[PDB]
Amino acid sequence: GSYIEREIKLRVISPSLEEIEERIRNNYTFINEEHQIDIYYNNPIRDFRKSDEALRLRNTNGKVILTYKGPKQSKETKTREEIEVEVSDLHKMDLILRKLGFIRSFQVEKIRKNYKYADFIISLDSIKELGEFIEIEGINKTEKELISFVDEFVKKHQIQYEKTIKSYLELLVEHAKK
Amino acid sequence: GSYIEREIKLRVISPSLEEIEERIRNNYTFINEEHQIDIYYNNPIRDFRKSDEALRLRNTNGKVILTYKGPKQSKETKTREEIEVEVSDLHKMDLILRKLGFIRSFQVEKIRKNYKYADFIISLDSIKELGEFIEIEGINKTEKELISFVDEFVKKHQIQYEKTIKSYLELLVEHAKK
Ligand SMILES: [Ca+2]
Ligand SMILES: [Ca+2]
Ligand SMILES: [Ca+2]
Ligand SMILES: [Ca+2]
Repeated sequence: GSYIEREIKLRVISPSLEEIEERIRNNYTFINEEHQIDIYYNNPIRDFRKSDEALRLRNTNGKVILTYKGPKQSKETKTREEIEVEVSDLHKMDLILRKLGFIRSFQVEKIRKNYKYADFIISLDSIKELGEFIEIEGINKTEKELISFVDEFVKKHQIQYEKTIKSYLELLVEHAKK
Repeated sequence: GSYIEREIKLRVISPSLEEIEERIRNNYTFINEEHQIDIYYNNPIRDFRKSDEALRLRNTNGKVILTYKGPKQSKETKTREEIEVEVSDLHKMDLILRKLGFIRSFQVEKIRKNYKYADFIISLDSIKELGEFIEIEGINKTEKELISFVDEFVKKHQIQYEKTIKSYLELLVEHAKK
């Protein structure tokens, strides 16, 4: 019951996400907008920052999702095992995790606008306190195919960018101490 | 987001649960029958058998429930903090727990027939490998009120019984090594 999430994450340098949305509006199909508030957790005895694991409880437009992510499997894209379940109650799931000994680590909040283009999901991310990013995830795609599509995507829409395989959680920590 | 579960558990000596069901049929309202398969988990570093805690993943008529239970708060009834969430997928939740380091401990399986009588829930339990039990749980009830109702219940229906505050998990372990 596991799945490999493969995506590329771009920090947007120019233009604004609003202007990018205008550029893709006509050829990409809008899916939905998600307001996502994420709580991350650590295990006191198994520093997830050493094993490169993550446990997250997400509220996305009121839907509550518990996610495990495993260590990164690539240096060219952000590739990780991901296991997710929907749960009925966020407060109670958080209570269970804390009763089991997990400790709340950090919180990430964003507005995400999802677009679809031929088995690719393009997410325009406005991250509280971090700024503007784009993620592209592949549906039954090889790493090569994803990398090639992203190169075509940024070129077609004249986006200036920096790629990274750091998570938003990791980028948030870097940003705080600066 | 916590709740105090208070119940009394009876091991039935006589008559059979089938005969007991006949005796209560006319004055107690049938709610439903549940086929419940439970997986229990332990934390390798926090022996739940020492802290008197439990983590359980239940499949009850196909509904999947993750439950935490805290230490017993009474010697006269089985009284414990309980926190529960419904989850979308049992295999994936079990995988998440195992990825986090939890280990599957034991499994309990039963058929449970639930009846209602004036804010009391009477559960007739046929436990695989353990035998026949009755649980009575109180809705906004004091311990005194629950104890008194159970005394009236066993007397009214001529049940021979033994009370216990051991869990089914604990009773299963005792039964195995005999
Ligand atoms: Ca992502
Ligand atoms: Ca993703
Ligand atoms: Ca019980
Ligand atoms: Ca109960």
